[PDB]
Amino acid sequence: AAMAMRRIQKELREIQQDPPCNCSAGPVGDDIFHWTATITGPDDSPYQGGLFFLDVHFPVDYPFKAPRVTFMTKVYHPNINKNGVICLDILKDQWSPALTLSRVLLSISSLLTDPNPSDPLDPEVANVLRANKKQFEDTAREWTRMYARP
Ligand SMILES: [Co+2]
Repeated sequence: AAMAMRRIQKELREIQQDPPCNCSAGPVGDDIFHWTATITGPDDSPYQGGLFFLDVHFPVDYPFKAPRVTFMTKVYHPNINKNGVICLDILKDQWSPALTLSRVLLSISSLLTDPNPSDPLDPEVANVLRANKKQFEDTAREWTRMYARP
């Protein structure tokens, strides 16, 4: 428990003292291994202006394994599925203890600006993006409006 708790407490101080811009995060209740976070949709993207809620579960041996991070907000993107599961290399085999939740939230914001349909988690969303990028962006914008209001 111990090294993990001290690391998560340190990250929580850093969210209070020097958070990533346009993000917030903290424990749900009295369990520091369980957080809710938010990111604002990146400017100049179909997600701009949206407020996206994320569920964060830190493992017992954090930071030696990645937190599990999923969306609670519905979002239209080839690398996020209908259950909010995110396909992001650093949340899986490319996890490093030098990464923090703050860095993960920045990486997820970057992922929203770079929808890649070549290796998707949601192949149907990727099919729209590959076939008609404008159509994908329009739908992503509509979903931001419908489902990601603050
Ligand atoms: Co949760």
